[PDB]
Amino acid sequence: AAQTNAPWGLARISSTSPGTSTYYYDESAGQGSCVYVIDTGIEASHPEFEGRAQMVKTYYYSSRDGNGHGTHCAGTVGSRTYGVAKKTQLFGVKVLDDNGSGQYSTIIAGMDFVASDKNNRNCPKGVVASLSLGGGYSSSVNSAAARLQSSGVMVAVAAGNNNADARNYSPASEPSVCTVGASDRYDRRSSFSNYGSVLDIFGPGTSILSTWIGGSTRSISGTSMATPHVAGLAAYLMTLGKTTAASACRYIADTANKGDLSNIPFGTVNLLAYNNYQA
Repeated sequence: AAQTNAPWGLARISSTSPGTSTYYYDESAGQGSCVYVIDTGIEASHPEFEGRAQMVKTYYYSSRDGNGHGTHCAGTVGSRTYGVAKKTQLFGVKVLDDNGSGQYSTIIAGMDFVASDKNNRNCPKGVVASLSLGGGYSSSVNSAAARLQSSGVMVAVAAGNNNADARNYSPASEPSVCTVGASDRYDRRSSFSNYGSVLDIFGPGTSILSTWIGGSTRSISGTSMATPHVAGLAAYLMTLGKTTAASACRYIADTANKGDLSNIPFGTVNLLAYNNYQA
């Protein structure tokens, strides 16, 4: 299939070159996969989710996304217009309050929740978790992300927006998950994007159009926005039987557009998420 006038990030992950506007993707579209969005929640009532989004857990007084961040990332994973995997199931896990902040303990609990909650769900093509969050290095947060991955979930996490090595940040520094840096529409590393050897892949992260609360849309920049691209791509590639949860990150790295990005510091992978779709 094709989506004309797609957000540049969707077009980018289906092309070998920047600057296009069409998103090319197999029509399966992540159908049968599930993506937990671990964030400020999801406004499941947004028409862009077409009833494929639902809240499954909150760690605050309300399940509703009073911030937008989570609804925005869920949109990039699998919304109709702004989503990589347009038929995937979205599950909201609200670990950040409406100010977007959340204790390390809360974020760890949310990751443990997903590891077991997935056994209650029907995701015959596999499970993905998208974690557009992070803070300073925490062994315990890292361990939680690793547990989620080993439990059978493809974990994608943001490298962080500090323009520094992601090794000093969690869960970005967990080696076993898929740490995602951000690029802009001109195939530059995003100005804010963390880097380092722990990074596994880059995704579109600068000025990313997606859903927003109040049934709205806006553009936001952040490695938090590159992460759902890769999570969506993983769900997409899993539905296609190209890869599994345990191998998706390395599969995406293997099939990525190589050496296209600029300002990638020595020691950081020069890899941009690419769905390799052929009509």
